[PDB]
Amino acid sequence: GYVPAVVIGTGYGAAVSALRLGEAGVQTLMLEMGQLWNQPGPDGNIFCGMLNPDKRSSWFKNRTEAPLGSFLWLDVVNRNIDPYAGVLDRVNYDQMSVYVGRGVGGGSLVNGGMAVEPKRSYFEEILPRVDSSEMYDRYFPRANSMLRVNHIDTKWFEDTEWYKFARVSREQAGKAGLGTVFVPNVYDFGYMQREAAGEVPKSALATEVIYGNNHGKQSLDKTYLAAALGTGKVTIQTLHQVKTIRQTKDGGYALTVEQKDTDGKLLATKEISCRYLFLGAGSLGSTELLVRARDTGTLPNLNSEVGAGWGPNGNIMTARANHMWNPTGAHQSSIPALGIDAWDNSDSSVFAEIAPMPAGLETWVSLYLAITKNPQRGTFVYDAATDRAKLNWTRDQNAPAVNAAKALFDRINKANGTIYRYDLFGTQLKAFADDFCYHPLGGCVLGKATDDYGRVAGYKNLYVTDGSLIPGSVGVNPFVTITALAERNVERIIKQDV
Ligand SMILES: Cc1cc2nc3c(=O)[nH]c(=O)nc-3n(C[C@H](O)[C@H](O)[C@H](O)COP(=O)(O)OP(=O)(O)OC[C@H]3O[C@@H](n4cnc5c(N)ncnc54)[C@H](O)[C@@H]3O)c2cc1C
Repeated sequence: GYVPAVVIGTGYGAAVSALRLGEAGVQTLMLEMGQLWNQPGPDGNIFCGMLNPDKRSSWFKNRTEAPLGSFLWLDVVNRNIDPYAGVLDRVNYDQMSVYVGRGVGGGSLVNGGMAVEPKRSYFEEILPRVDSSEMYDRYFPRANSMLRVNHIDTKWFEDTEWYKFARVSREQAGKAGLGTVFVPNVYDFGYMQREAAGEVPKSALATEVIYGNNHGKQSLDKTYLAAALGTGKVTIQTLHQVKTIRQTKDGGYALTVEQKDTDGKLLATKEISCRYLFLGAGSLGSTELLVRARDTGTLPNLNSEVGAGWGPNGNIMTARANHMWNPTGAHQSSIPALGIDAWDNSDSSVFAEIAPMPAGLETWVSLYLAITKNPQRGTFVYDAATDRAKLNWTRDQNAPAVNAAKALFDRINKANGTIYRYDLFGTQLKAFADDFCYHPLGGCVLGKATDDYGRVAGYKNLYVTDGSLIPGSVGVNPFVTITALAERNVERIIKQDV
């Protein structure tokens, strides 16, 4: 049937948009292809942990996988599973695997909670058409508050065994003249203290994050989406995947929407129509919908920039072997708290999170997820044969990212007389994982495929809201930027268009 506004997806862009639409009195339906994660599973928990993965860990795979970096210790817990509507989806393209959340809340379900504002001078470089004063004066603060960002207590951090891994890398980086920064988070750090004291059920301190957190983490279902539902003007339908978008003959948009069960069985195909259509299906999902619509003739006026300008936020993973006298600890909080900020906007820039490892025994490994400045971009190209977008990115396009990460970590190795690990990412000697992405950015870039507020070029009342708007790189963990940009966009769209 018809609803005034439809929002596709329930990640950051979608959640912001729906809240503000509902507050404006616009009846809004959100369509989410994954589950509402609120049913206790076979262990009494909603989500599986990293040491006990089961079908809930994976979107339609037949075997669980170890978190990247952890195969040497966590392959032993891998098991065959039924293909199921689980929470984490590794999407495999030719030479890149992109990890995304599937469920009410999108990537907020599976992410590390790290809530980081980009450097203003870098924001100004990547998005020169956007007024940066309103972003920093109004929209970043708005996002910060709504997301429930909080800050770790420094004394507790310094003292606790759960962050020894972070302190070890801080000391090692310091010998190379590199400083660290605390990383704000949406995981409740007060709750985390009480986990360590045995006062509340553990989540971060029980090797949970990437398949969800049963406690502590303020994912979007608890923040923006709960508020959106609270308006009385928003509903969310789950296990509903939008497949096609067209402009109807009488105006507005019509969607074909597949309803499935958690086993992936097709239950129904529905036609849903609306006046205002907001895409929040992510960098991958929104871009796929639009290249499909262009190339199958259902939105024939979409421009040539739809699909273009994708990058992996310069994501590279690497690891160092510590000296025997610098163990990182058997007990590592699953939520990072420290990063190495070596980002000055030059081509050598690196902002690296000091990543915990889940092994639960001493390995002497320090793990890092580097964010780099690499100008290479890929393009999503629709394949009509399979009805899927393909990502034209080649592994050699990550060479500048590897080079920047390696230059930084080489400084740390030189200062400390340490070497890389070469065995964490497969049998072949490989110190730098260069074909994964947790932070997909672009495909429907702001000002290129859209106007400066995400209005899709060629169409009225058609909006993109999410990571597909960002031109490939933000220099930091991206969700705060996506959220703040979505606050800016929806406020303007409601004022001018609704
Ligand atoms: C392992 C991991 C760790 C991360 N850690 C951090 C971190 O600590 N901090 C940070 O800033 N970022 C982090 N990120 C990145 C962050 O989670 C993403 O940048 C963010 O979630 C993107 O928001 P979005 O709104 O673009 O899309 P998403 O959050 O990906 O949401 C898109 C939603 O749309 C749904 N959907 C897609 N297609 C359709 C369709 N056709 N029909 C219906 N529904 C659809 C999806 O199922 C999903 O729920 C991490 C991500 C991962 C995977």
